[PDB]
Amino acid sequence: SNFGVDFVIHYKVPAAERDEAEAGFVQLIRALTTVGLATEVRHGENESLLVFVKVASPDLFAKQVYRARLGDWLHGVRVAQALQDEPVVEAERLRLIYLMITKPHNEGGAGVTPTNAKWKHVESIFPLHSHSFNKEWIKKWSSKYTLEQTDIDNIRDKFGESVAFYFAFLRSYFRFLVIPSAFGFGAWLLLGQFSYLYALLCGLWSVVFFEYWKKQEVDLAVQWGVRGVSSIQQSRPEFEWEHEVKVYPPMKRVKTQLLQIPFALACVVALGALIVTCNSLEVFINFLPTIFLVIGTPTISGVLMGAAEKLNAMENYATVDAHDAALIQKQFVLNFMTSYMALFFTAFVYIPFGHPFLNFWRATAINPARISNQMFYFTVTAQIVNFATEVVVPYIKQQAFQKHEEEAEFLQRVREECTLEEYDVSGDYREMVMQFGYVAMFSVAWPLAACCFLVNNWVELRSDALKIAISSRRPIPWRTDSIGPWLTALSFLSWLGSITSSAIVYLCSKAWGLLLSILFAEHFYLVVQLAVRFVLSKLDQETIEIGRRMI
Amino acid sequence: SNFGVDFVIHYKVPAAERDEAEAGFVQLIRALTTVGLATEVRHGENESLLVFVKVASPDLFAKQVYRARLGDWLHGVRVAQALQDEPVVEAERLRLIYLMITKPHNEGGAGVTPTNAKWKHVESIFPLHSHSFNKEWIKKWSSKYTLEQTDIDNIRDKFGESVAFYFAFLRSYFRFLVIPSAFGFGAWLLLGQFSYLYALLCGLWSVVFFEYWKKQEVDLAVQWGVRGVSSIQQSRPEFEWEHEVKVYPPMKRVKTQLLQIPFALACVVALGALIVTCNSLEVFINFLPTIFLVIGTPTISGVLMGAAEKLNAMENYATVDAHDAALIQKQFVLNFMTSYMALFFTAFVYIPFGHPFLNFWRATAINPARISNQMFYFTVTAQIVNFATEVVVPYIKQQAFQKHEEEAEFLQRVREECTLEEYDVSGDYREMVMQFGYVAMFSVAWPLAACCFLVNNWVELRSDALKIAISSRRPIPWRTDSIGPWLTALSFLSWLGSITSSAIVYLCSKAWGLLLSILFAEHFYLVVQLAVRFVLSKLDQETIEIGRRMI
Ligand SMILES: [Ca+2]
Ligand SMILES: [Ca+2]
Ligand SMILES: [Ca+2]
Ligand SMILES: [Ca+2]
Repeated sequence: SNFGVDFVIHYKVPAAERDEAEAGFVQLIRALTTVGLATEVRHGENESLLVFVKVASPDLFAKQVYRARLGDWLHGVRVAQALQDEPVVEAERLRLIYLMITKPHNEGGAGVTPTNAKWKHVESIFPLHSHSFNKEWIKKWSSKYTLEQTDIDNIRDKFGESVAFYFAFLRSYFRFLVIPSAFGFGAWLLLGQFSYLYALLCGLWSVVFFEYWKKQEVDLAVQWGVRGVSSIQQSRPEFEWEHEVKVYPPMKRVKTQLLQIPFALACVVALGALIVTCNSLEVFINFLPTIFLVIGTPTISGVLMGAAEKLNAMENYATVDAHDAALIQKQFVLNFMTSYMALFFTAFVYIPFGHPFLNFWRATAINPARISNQMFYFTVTAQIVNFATEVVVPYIKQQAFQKHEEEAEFLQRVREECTLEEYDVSGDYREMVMQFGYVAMFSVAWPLAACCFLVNNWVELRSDALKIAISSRRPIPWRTDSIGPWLTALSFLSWLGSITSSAIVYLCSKAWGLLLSILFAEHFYLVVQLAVRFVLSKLDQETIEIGRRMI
Repeated sequence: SNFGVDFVIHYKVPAAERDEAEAGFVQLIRALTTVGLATEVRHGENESLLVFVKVASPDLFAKQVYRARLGDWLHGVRVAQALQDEPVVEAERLRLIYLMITKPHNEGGAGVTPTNAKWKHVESIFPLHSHSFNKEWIKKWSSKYTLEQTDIDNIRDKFGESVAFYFAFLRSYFRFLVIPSAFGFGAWLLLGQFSYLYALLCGLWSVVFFEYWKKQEVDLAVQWGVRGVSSIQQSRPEFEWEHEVKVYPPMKRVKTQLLQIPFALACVVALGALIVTCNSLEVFINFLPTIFLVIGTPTISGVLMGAAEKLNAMENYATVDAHDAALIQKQFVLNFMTSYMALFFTAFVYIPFGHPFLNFWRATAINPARISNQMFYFTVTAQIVNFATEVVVPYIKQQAFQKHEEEAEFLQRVREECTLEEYDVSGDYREMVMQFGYVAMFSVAWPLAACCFLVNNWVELRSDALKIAISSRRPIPWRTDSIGPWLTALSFLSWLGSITSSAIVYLCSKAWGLLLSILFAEHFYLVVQLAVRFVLSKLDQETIEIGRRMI
């Protein structure tokens, strides 16, 4: 197993800055020595000096643990000799050590942030995996049909909170996806296609699932003693300041943030042109559109994400949560557009009325079922893509790239692990949110399709684990209360689905009827939401003589 | 001034139960003597024995005050020697004395509840007014154009919390009513009648007023140290029990509460028949309808309120707040029906299409302006009624009914005051809520009418005070956090107004256009509410050598 190493620092050494590299190495060693953490130095591949750091003095660690617990007590998160009663878990120990490493000098730490400070040579600080535990976990989850709370608790203990919430949310989603599968099978087998009742049941299911997930999330947050952690604020190391606490004028912030609308219009035009020309080519040729979209989506998605990340970096945010919220909002907008605008133009444009490009295409040289059949590919193809780029090809690429002195195996393992990319949990949230959006606003067109989604989830709950198991390094533990801003996205998708399902039902099978159907669907959704929200709250002497003398 | 009397008990003595009356008198005297409160007995009119009770031992009162403060501290409401730092106010002293008088034996008091227990002879426990302070207050409020926070604070100190919230809410309503007056004057002078823009501004004003009132209510509640008082529960003395804490099966509760729908249908039919026959008589005769409605409204309102109160009494509620909420809900439903159904049938029935009663009326022997002109009377007449039954005629009736031994004036004052009816604050809330509903959902028909409402408020803020000043006895002080369930009624009225204003505008000046207008108005209202809610939230060694040896 591991040699007890608790953290590893890369500290690549450029050739042109040898004196600067030595000075930084000396400064880092001194800073790590003052805080009382034992360190060791070994060899490293590609002009790197891997250094291993672990805690040495138990008294200092216990004092830090007590101080952190008292600080949690002050802020209301939590309501020596107490360590035995409440044992230290690996996640909180790693979090405290990392915070001690990152915290600046003013707060008792030694700030070694790799970007803002003069420490321009360090690039990564990551822990080490437990191969035996990883193998045991993979074997255990591969022989169980359902997952109990013990497995989620073990994941929380060994990895933190964000991973635990992600897995709990995915498990709850898979558990409640069975009902839409049953209703879709029933509707497709008996009712047929474009059933209003199926749309109403889909809306009700979305509402009840969202409310129950909120309740279960609150329950889980209060169970683990983490509820209320989002109340406090964490200072972003990269947050610039211009005057004395650090202050930044809102004028620059709003001026930077108003730049988004140009980019939004530009991406709208860029995606719409491609969508309309693909549709024109398809209606002229009546395999090319599916292949073209499959090839084109990742190339444009990568550049869009890079541009969004750069734009968010240009903006200045005080706390980390605000920056993450902005990034998630931009990511959700871009992904929703690029994953739903094609279906929107195929449904609400092609069907109601069907030339300015058709004539040009002809000079170069209205089947209602188009919504259904295409959707088939638009699920299945996508599914296989989600099982092609995500899992097999990263491992193949890693293997191709891969293809004293008494512990060479450990050094080789560490060197291989260092080059691995850091895991981000936001992508899986995005994928699950888009799955829920598909189910909410488009399952009416193909009631059976929802069933297939269920199967995919039963793989994802394991497959993502494999992604953490091998194809990624151990993420830094963190504390969180909620999944994040994804609740707003889920609510918006549910409302949009309630609007869109009725319109799809009416159009696939004049104007005043459509308006009445939309109004009825929206009001029914609102009433059901109100009723479910109301119901779920209840689940949990002289005086005597004078009185006589009155007569 | 007063002789220091802190509470008065009536204790009427029926002739047929003289022995029982004497036994009850003795028991009450003993119970009041055990708790340590000094008592005195004097004469009383109409076979009554008025008894005056006041606190005697300062140590017991201070201990009770400290115990109550500690109990508040335990429940989170509040965050000897401390009494000097925080002086006792008259309201809290009266509340503590009344609680000591009412609390049963198990909790250290002497329960003298006049209804449930064997104490079947007592009927009232009321304090005494301060005539000099009342005159000074009336004179002060009659010479000021606007009211500062000091007057509201003084009212809170001298009367409690419910009166303070009522006056603050009425003042805020009067302050924000000026903007709709200005917009209505502008629309009537220039735009004309049935303006869509005026309806949109009315909706926006309603939304912003509701949100700002919620924020100001939270601020006021946290300012006076009362916020969170609604969290605790108060046991209702009349709550029956069937098994052992007291428990009551929900089966009886739901069986009793399902009886309401019969009554709702019965009152719907009863009011609708009268409304339709009055409308038929009016359209046949084209002064009788206005006079008939004015005479008929109080007679049917009284019996409806009596029936609702009896029905609520039949139901069993655990806590007092739930019973009050049910009573307010029934009162609001009945009053809204009886005050809006006439206008609803005049607007949404008479105009769109105009016999089954007309032919019968003929055998017995569509002007769009009807909405406007009638509304004139439907305001002004109502206003004069609100200034006829409320103020002048109660005083006239009281004067007509009205028309040792060294303090006969005090005894006469007490005897006159005892017969006065206890003040209820819910009626003024109901009236203000109905005024706001009129402004929200019908000001578009007559933009100028809102202006008149403003004037009425400038009288009510004083007139209601006069009602407390003379025509009523001092209410028992109480502690409350919010105005009550009236917030839900206000929100519902605002939403209904947003729906109704657009429909009125479209109808007074085909179907698909009406549906589109309704949809646009509702969505604009929702978007404005979301934006305002979002905005208002932001208002607030070896290691060195190895490194060198690497080269
Ligand atoms: Ca997948
Ligand atoms: Ca994934
Ligand atoms: Ca009045
Ligand atoms: Ca009044």
